Amino acid sequence: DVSFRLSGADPSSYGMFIKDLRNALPHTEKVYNIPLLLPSVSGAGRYLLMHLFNYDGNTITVAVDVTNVYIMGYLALTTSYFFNEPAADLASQYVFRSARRKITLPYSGNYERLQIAAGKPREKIPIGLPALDTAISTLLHYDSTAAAGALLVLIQTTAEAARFKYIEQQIQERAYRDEVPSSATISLENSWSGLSKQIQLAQGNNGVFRTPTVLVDSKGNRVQITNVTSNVVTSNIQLLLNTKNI
Ligand SMILES: *[C@@H]1O[C@H](CO)[C@@H](O)[C@H](O)[C@H]1NC(C)=O
Repeated sequence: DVSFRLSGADPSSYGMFIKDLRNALPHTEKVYNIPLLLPSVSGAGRYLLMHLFNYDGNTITVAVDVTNVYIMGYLALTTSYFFNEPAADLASQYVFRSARRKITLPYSGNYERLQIAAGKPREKIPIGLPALDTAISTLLHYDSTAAAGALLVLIQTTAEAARFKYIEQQIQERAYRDEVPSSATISLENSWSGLSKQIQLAQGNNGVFRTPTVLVDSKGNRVQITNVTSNVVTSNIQLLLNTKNI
């Protein structure tokens, strides 16, 4: 398990949490020095438990699929909640079985569906450590519309930060003040599967992507990533989705 406490949190303690979260994900192989997530994991070992504490010390436990860093569901006191999708229903066979009741959320966990349920795009939702504190608080008591926005914050401040050093840094900058994600942040989230696949295909292709990946840079400029010498590959991405899952 990994834990993060918002009470007394700062950039250093958040970085320790993102480090812990990366390190809790199993891998047998690095590609271009980036850990390659596993094709699959059988049984309960598929799911990592993240214990998150709001400023007041109230807690939820979030279930994360270690093959893809997808959030499946969470437990808040005696109630479990799971996205409405086959992978989360499967997770519900393994985690939080001691909950007194299980609520299936009225949406799947993908960004498209969550944004529809929240009523706004990611572009308009501030993120940061204060927003994460709020998100944990929101998830403590069921409200499916509020929860969608809380989950958009939670996924970006945990999973997306684990995947990209740039996103981790973006949250550290927002330790005491929320701000909507940069366009670069959104671009990276949307491109993780594609980047992961191209970095793997580059092995066997002399470091060259079979298909270029388009990203937005820090200046708001659209750029083509065509090979493993790019800063995105050498100094940003921290985990690779296995091509067996793409
Ligand atoms: C590889 O990527 C870098 C950008 O980091 C670029 O300057 C270079 O032209 C690219 N080379 C090939 C062969 O794609």
